[PDB]
Amino acid sequence: GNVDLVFLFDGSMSLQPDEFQKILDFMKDVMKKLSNTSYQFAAVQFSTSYKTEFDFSDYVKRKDPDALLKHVKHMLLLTNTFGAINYVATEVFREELGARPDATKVLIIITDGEATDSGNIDAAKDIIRYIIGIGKHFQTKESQETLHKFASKPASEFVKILDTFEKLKDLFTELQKKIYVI
Amino acid sequence: GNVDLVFLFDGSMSLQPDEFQKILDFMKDVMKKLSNTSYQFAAVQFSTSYKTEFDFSDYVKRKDPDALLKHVKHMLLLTNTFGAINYVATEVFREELGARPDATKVLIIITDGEATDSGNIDAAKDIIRYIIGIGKHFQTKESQETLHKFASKPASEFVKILDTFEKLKDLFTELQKKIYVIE
Ligand SMILES: [Cl-]
Ligand SMILES: [Cl-]
Ligand SMILES: [Mn+2]
Ligand SMILES: [Mn+2]
Repeated sequence: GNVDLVFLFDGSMSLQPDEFQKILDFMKDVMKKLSNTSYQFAAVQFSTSYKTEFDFSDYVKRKDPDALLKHVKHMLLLTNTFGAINYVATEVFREELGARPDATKVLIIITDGEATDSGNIDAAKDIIRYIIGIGKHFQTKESQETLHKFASKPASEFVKILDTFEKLKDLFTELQKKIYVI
Repeated sequence: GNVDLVFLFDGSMSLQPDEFQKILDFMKDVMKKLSNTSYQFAAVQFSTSYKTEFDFSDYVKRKDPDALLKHVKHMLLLTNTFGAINYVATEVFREELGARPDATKVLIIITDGEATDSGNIDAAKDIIRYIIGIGKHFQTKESQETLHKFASKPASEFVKILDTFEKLKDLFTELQKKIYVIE
């Protein structure tokens, strides 16, 4: 059926220009591969606060990813992941913003550090959540574990730990192996 | 005889990751085709500032283009072309870094926008300079003309204007047609 997918991407101070761009490129990669399908997208940048870079309606209006993400400006602040996920659940997955009531909601969270806030993401639990943790800040098993609470279960399936930003291309190569005409 | 060639590549903010990658791929194709010859290479990324990604010595120690360029990080800043060329002439073409004294010096400058700086490139005049301007920013003849000052003469020979980054593939195809075993 229809799938409404939101890319919630980290725009923290830790990110170097090329790493940030690499996060954005993975997003573009997935979009252009899934162009003209039942998939519809929205992208939200999060750091201390949040910004819907383009919503579902924007996407359908002009499906071009490079264009849709042209005005993105790296926030360079903190990593308030709990608030960010809640913002997506209540402020992005909305009909007035182009979300289809029927669609399966999917969230792809991309981050390079532990959340700088706390609370709960109860309001977003019906959304299928994937989280990609990248870089040195996720060197230890402990840091990696902290991400499980944001993603769907099992974590072995929904949580992806990447050692480098370059590995995003690797991740894209693998996700494509899972594309099928059904 | 021996040829010391430096690729001076644009790492400005305008470039999309795949566009930057195409510039890198062109460089790798040229290097691979010219492996085990009298050519030795060095690569320098320029934007607001410069970074010798690998020097002649690095190339001699390890010829693998992929390995040599694997640590390149897109700068995503300005386009100080005058400063970059001067940097190549005075900080890259040096025996200290593997350059061969009486080798023919060649520079292949690749860019997608007009220079954000000014001055002169007198320090680099004895280097055979080629320049490839790519994309939307070189739509007008006026913009293409601003690149003449950086390249050797005639411009008809040293200045290449490409409308797309995909066109770098055709350029590689063209240059290969000029490859000969010189007697
Ligand atoms: Cl951070
Ligand atoms: Cl630029
Ligand atoms: Mn961070
Ligand atoms: Mn540029």
